[PDB]
Amino acid sequence: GPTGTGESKRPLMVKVLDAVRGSPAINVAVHVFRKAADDTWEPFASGKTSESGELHGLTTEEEFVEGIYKVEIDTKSYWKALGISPFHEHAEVVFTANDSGPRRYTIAALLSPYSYSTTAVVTNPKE
Amino acid sequence: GPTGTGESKRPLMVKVLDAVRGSPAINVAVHVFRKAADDTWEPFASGKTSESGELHGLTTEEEFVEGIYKVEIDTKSYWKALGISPFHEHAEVVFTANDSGPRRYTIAALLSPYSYSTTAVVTNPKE
Amino acid sequence: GPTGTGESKRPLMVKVLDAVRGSPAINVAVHVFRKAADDTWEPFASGKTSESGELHGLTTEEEFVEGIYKVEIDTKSYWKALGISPFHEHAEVVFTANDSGPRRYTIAALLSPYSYSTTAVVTNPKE
Amino acid sequence: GPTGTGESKRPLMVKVLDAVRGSPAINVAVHVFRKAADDTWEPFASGKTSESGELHGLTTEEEFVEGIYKVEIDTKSYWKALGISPFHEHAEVVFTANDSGPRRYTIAALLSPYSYSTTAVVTNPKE
Repeated sequence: GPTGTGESKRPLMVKVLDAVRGSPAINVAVHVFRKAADDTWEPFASGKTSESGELHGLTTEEEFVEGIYKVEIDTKSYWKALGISPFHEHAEVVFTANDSGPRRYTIAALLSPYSYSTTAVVTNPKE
Repeated sequence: GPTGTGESKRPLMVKVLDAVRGSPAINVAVHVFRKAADDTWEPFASGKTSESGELHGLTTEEEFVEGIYKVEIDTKSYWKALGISPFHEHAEVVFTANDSGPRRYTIAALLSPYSYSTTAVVTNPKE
Repeated sequence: GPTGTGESKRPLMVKVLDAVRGSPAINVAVHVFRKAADDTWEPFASGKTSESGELHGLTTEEEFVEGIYKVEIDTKSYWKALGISPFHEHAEVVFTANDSGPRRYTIAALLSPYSYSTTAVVTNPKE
Repeated sequence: GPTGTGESKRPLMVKVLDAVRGSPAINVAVHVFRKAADDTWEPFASGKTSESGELHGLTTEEEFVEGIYKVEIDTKSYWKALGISPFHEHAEVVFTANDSGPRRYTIAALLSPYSYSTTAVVTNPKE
């Protein structure tokens, strides 16, 4: 599908939710990293959540090879805008990708000033 | 052993945390019922959490027999008393207790106005 | 839209997820109740989760009046099929509806043998 | 007061629960780092949880100065050792500690192979 970047099949979607207001968390920054050979974190994709609190088309399946990826969520800047003070600096989700072939990754995240949970729903797409 | 009622070997404790403030949820009313033989819920025990967000002494080893129980946590009153309007009326935890001998049950509850999780920790008595 | 039942605008959707396998919880029973005048629970809508773990079209906006609704999730039968033993009998979500006009209700639920969280994302639909 | 290192007034405790078995997660390795002045993570403290799923004595009041800290919890090794293959490599909790005087921090973590939540409980010292 899309070359280099884009979403050739949409292999990764990040969905953020606000548990204090019961609404989707809009305009949250999401930075995604891939571990490099030197073993440090190399910038991979990034964006802000839409009106539905989702972020997709961060990457493409040709570009999304097996490796170790890190999803960072600027949760702190998010609360600061609502006048609340958070405890965390941000949230990270570190996972190895496509241990045995690609599939979709939906990284979910539920946020509160002092807590956040994160879940992954890995699904084998079809036609 | 502790007769009548009380907290014999502490077979049942409830613990509530506030995810918005990062503290124990205090003064949360908790009502516990046991499933009667006529499929109705009979009031079993009740209480309010301490400064620590804990509640022990709801029942006793002798009294805590096999059955189906429901811990109802009054999360609404709690949030309302803070100036927030939660989504849920309350949070229930229904389970079969002691089907294979007396166990000790720690019902943990983490609260957000629009979301809540409950985890159960079951342990074997030893002294 | 649809008369009586159906989904005139799709005011309530239940989404269930499996946190042990990282997959949507398929074929889970969901029974929804409305408190009646006598104050007991009157059967309102029901169904089983689709392949995506979602359930919608349970009700219609003309039928979904303000009231107290209860979403019961047969989580126990769900684990029993996977060979695991759960702690809970089921999960309930009790909430008052449309305090000030309708909007969509997505009741979410994340399940584990011994824990489950539930969140509501209430959104004002548009055109 | 407790010099060198230890657990002065217990300014930092980590607690891990297993959502699959309903017990405390035991033998979970935990590494704690402090953000160095050169933006790097310096190893601050480390440990493994007890039968109770707890870890105290990681640091001390004197040593636990203002700064940015990251509690890394090795959730992978834990699940792998059970015959499961988790989704995350580990779980991190990054936060600014003691920006307004010494507080006591209870980092709580609830684990599922495909999901995890972390709640923070901050309290004021009193004796």
